[PDB]
Amino acid sequence: RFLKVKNWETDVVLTDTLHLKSTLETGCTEHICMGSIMLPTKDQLFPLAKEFLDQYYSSIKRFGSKAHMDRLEEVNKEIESTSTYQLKDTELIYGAKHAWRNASRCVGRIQWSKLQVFDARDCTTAHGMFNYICNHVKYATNKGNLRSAITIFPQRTDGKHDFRVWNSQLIRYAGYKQPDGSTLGDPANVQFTEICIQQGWKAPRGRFDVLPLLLQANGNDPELFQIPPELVLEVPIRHPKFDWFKDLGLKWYGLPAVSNMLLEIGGLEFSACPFSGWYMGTEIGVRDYCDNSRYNILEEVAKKMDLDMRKTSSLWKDQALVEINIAVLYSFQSDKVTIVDHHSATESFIKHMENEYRCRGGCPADWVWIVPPMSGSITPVFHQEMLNYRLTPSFEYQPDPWNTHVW
Amino acid sequence: RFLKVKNWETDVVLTDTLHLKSTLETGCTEHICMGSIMLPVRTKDQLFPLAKEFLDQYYSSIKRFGSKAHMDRLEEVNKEIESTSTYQLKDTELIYGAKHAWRNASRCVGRIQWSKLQVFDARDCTTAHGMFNYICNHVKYATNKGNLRSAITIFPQRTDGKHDFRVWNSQLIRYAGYKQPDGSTLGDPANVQFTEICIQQGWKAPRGRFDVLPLLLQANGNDPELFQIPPELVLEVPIRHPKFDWFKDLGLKWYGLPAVSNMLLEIGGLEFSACPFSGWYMGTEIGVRDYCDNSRYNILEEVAKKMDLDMRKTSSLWKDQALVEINIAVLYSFQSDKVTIVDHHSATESFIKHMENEYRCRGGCPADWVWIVPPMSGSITPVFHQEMLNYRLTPSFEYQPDPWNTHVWKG
Ligand code: HEM
Ligand code: HEM
Ligand SMILES: Cc1cc(N)nc(CCc2cncc(CCc3cc(C)cc(N)n3)c2)c1
Ligand SMILES: Cc1cc(N)nc(CCc2cncc(CCc3cc(C)cc(N)n3)c2)c1
Ligand SMILES: Cc1cc(N)nc(CCc2cncc(CCc3cc(C)cc(N)n3)c2)c1
Ligand SMILES: Cc1cc(N)nc(CCc2cncc(CCc3cc(C)cc(N)n3)c2)c1
Ligand SMILES: [Cl-]
Ligand SMILES: [Cl-]
Ligand SMILES: [Zn+2]
Ligand SMILES: [Zn+2]
Ligand SMILES: [Zn+2]
Repeated sequence: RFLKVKNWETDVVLTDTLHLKSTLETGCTEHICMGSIMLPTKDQLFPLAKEFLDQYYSSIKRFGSKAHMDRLEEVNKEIESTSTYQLKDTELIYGAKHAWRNASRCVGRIQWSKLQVFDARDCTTAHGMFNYICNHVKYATNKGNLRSAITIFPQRTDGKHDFRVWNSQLIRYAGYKQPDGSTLGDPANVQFTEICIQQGWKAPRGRFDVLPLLLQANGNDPELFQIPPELVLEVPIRHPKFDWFKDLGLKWYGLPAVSNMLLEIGGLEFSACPFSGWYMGTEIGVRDYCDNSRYNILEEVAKKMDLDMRKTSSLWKDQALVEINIAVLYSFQSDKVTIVDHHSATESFIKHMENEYRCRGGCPADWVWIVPPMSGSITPVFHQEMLNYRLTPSFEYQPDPWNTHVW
Repeated sequence: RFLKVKNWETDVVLTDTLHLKSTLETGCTEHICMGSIMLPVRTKDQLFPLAKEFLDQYYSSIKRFGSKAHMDRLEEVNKEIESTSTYQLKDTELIYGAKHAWRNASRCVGRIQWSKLQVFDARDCTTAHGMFNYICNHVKYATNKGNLRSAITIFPQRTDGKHDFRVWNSQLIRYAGYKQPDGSTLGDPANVQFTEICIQQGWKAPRGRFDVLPLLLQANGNDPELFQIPPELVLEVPIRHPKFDWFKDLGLKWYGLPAVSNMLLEIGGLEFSACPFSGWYMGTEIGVRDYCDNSRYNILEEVAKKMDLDMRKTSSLWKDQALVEINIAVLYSFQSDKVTIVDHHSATESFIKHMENEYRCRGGCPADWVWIVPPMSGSITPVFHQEMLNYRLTPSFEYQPDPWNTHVWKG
């Protein structure tokens, strides 16, 4: 089963064979495409473990070897006895790197093999989780020279003793509903902020308040911890040409760190596995600042620019959007904090995709997420056909724990 | 059976039931999504079910389902197919069918307009000369001195597949492209292959940057024939910028009338291989796609040079800055010349209102996010955070391969 993908700018055609190794289901059918939908026992466990160990032993050119058979033997016995198994450190590192390699929504995967993996499987308490996370934040931040990292807490057992980070990202800003009816801070985080306050957090009640961590160890009720302020690197936003831009009082944090996803390796499930990289500029300047449901700053910026806001066809929104994104990139670069613009990032992804087709037989990719949220067609991913399918090991979305947890 | 779609900016949730009427396949499976793949004679047996499905839909839309007239029409079509292997649509059914192919076109952001379509019935056409006259009349009507009106012209349907009507042009109005011995291209690189065919057939090429191509028209399966659209029927707009006086000296212009001529219209199992249709432009089609695609006019560098932007590093966003100014110029120029055009903000806002109305009155609105989201400033338009469901309803417009690959040359 050879599927062709074409690039419409270059006419280059690539052949995908990797999709034949896909296992999980997409949500699409022959009758309906759901490509734009955001959320589309012992017996079960051994085939999953075997599938993974086969791929691992193949990667180190030891497939069918004594060491391969012996390990498969070992894992089988462990599952039959304990209803589960433990990954070797080599297997854990390989699995985490491949989960990133397989993440079809990630434009940054050229970097996949350079991931620092912190093994936190010996963690037993919420205070232990906090220490691990602080060390991750410090290592990853590296005074502005950011380094990709993942920290992996103990795997799910019976499902009643899950480790979870309640926060969606390790560093994010609070949001507060006002008597005015408006929102102060980040509207994305109003609900989580309320939970934090209810659990005892003393909120500063400002526009950019770094949220505390709510950490759940061993299925216990989550506990609150504040990340040491001096470990949270932030960048004030200014513009190279517009002196007034600084007076908007905008800032953002340097470290993008996802903490709400589930890492599946060899059928084992790691429900707390925070990971971090560095930002693409549009993530801050387009998504976080300009989404209507977020800080929604387009109107204020346009006003300061003296643009004709009376008609849409003046393209005042597009003009202000460009300037905000110029300011984001300028500010991070001036403060020596790693950032990538959308042109550079997409160029790198195409090179990565070409590498993956030649060395691996394909690269699953979700065009809806890969194409940047501004200036899509002038980047080299827009005219690139992509095939989206699910490979394991993988990162999977999991719902907010406050919808499931029983106190 | 219900599917839900969510808008991630507004939290508005809609419910689709219309997908139940979908027939044809998407290209996707349970194991693979092909959502970003651009390209993912019937027998008596298969035709009557297709005819019946269409006629049932038509008579339902006029509130005459199950009426004597409905039953009589089914009988009449049944007997026509069994006797002649095909059938003819009534004028009313043709109009309904063409409007619905547009309503159903999942890649079209302009569908709020679907019920306002002028249908020109050209099923009595027999020759390429006849096709040319119908096409000129379509261009003149649709252009309407700048007050653009949507229109479609429908030529005779397929019979045995050996007698097809085809417009060989991909669009009625488009510019020539010429590859030079040094490997550079003059004009529009999208049209080099078609231009060579025109020259080979006898066109005398001006060899400039914006030469309107001749029509190459195939009637009744015969070899195609060349015709020049009268220049006075081809409305064009020189591109200038409201603040930058040097913009005009880039020498840019574009034509006012976007008119697709290469698609197949399917109505009730019948196939109309020549059915040119036209509307009016969304600004980004010209300013982003036609001007800025690397494989097209590719003007970004030249514009950025004249703006004196910092072009040493991509992080200055020089390309983004130049792109906005080009698109401002396109909208300004069309508006100044009183030629209908819509900006991407207005167009997407109207589409979302159309979509919500369709969910309420029809139970759905199939839409292809990849094409619906504009090629610049996507996330600041209301379509970006809208979940969509893509599925195929008939009547429909389908892509067909370029006829120069398939045509049997008679001589
Ligand atoms: C090294 C720099 C990195 C860059 C520039 C980057 C870039 C991005 C971007 C731009 C997105 C989508 C955000 C949006 O569309 O608004 C994304 C998503 C994602 N990335 Fe990366 N990435 C990086 C590192 C990582 C790392 C280290 C991992 C895991 C080890 C990872 C895994 C993921 C996953 C799982 C998603 C989807 C997240 C979700 O579903 O919410 N990426 N990436
Ligand atoms: C009236 C104003 C109209 C506007 C503003 C408009 C807008 C557009 C746009 C922007 C595209 C996609 C182009 C791109 O992604 O670069 C498109 C595609 C399309 N539209 Fe419309 N449209 C209009 C009228 C029409 C009419 C009259 C019809 C047919 C009766 C039609 C049927 C289609 C079809 C079939 C496609 C897909 C074409 C393909 O696959 O090549 N549209 N429309
Ligand atoms: C409903 C829903 C589903 C889903 N799968 N993801 C989300 C969150 C999407 C999301 C929002 N902001 C931020 C991110 C993280 C993206 C990200 C992650 C990393 C590691 C690096 C980098 N530069 N960027 C992801 C929401
Ligand atoms: C839980 C939740 C609720 C809510 N109302 N919104 C969100 C954020 C939704 C969201 C908005 N913009 C951007 C993203 C990132 C993912 C993303 C999505 C799409 C469609 C394109 C693209 N390039 N990237 C996510 C999350
Ligand atoms: C390989 C391929 C497949 C496919 N389905 N379409 C194409 C052509 C895409 C395409 C390119 N330029 C222009 C259009 C026309 C879109 C269009 C059509 C109409 C009627 C009005 C309007 N404003 N815009 C379509 C190519
Ligand atoms: C026959 C043919 C060959 C070729 N190399 N390119 C083309 C045009 C491909 C093309 C390029 N940009 C734009 C389009 C329009 C359709 C389109 C495609 C996508 C991916 C997004 C979007 N918003 N709209 C089509 C056609
Ligand atoms: Cl966004
Ligand atoms: Cl484009
Ligand atoms: Zn799909
Ligand atoms: Zn967004
Ligand atoms: Zn393009």
